[PDB]
Amino acid sequence: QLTPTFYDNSCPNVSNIVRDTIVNELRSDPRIAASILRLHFHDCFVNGCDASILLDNTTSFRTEKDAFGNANSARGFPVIDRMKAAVESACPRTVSCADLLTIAAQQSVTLAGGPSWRVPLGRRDSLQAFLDLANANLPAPFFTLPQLKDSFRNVGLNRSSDLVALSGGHTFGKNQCRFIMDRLYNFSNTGLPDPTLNTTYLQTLRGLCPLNGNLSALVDFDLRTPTIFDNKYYVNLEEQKGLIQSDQELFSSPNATDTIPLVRSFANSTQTFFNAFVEAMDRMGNITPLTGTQGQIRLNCRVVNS
Ligand code: HEM
Ligand SMILES: [Ca+2]
Ligand SMILES: [Ca+2]
Repeated sequence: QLTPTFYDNSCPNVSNIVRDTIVNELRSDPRIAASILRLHFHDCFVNGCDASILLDNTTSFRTEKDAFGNANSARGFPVIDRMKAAVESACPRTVSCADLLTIAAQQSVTLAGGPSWRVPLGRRDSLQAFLDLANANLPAPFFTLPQLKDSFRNVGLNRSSDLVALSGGHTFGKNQCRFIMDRLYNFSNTGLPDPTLNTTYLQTLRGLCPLNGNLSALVDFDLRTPTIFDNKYYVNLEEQKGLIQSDQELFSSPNATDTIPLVRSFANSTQTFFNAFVEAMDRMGNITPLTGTQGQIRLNCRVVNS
């Protein structure tokens, strides 16, 4: 069983070391908090939160970093290396990369203005990476609501609250133009923009992502508060201003009878959202963890111990 007090004796300063690292990095890279939270999400959705995503290539298995959902998208790996080295210095061979990334995600959310809580700990590190599983399990921005629900249920999150609350991770961070081009110019081969995208916002996004323009150009997920972790993400959805298809579908999909009330509840109360986010975050962090003597306490998050 995972427990928040796992390192209270062996490494009481772990959370503070992680926090210090992120604070330092945020000065030169204001996007790092968002990037780190996403790394935890992509770790947990592939064989559970086992730091499998942090492993680099080997001749026996491919890295998840080359998965369609990670390649030229996932970032912040050097920052994780930095905090790992710092923690290893303070507490040698004690904190797993899986737990380190979980704490990093929570601290990132808190630093960006989100809720503060102690995450369950005790996870251990994988002995391999899963590229095929990552390609199959990570959801995509073009997924319909039923597909999004399927993707979450596939890894163990059955609740619509899990989906709606965790999607709130898009209250900050960046998104490449490539992922919304269809919504802006030719959605579902209709030759027209996605009708669920506010027409005023449509104009703005078209200006940032012109047809035949730089597809790697970055756009803010939350037009209200781009770098602050708050419930503004849901207020946007209510106004048809969700950035990607998967965001807006939570409010506009024909299958959103169960998600619409959740979107409204989170937009109406920061407390309601934050409570649900913590609840969902801990549920995601509890996905098929390796515990006890299973797996290892990786010394270098990029490679399995030898
Ligand atoms: C529900 C399905 C989801 C889909 C389809 C999805 C899709 C995406 C896409 C397309 C990007 C842009 C990547 C890029 O342009 O490089 C992204 C970024 C991001 N996502 Fe999600 N996401 C989902 C759920 C989540 C969840 C559950 C979290 C975390 C709790 C999360 C946190 C983030 C953050 C913070 C970023 C910004 C990262 C950065 O700026 O470096 N996402 N997501
Ligand atoms: Ca994983
Ligand atoms: Ca925000």
